Amino acid sequence: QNNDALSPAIRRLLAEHNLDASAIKGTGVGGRLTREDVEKHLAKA
Repeated sequence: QNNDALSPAIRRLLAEHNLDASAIKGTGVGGRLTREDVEKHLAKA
């Protein structure tokens, strides 16, 4: 029913910047994490 909030690309990206999706908010289909949320989280970090 509810797909995984973490995506393959987002995971690699997150691990790259030592970030965690937990700190990032997902605005995808159902509230999942998106490249926009990851890149945005770093823009302020």
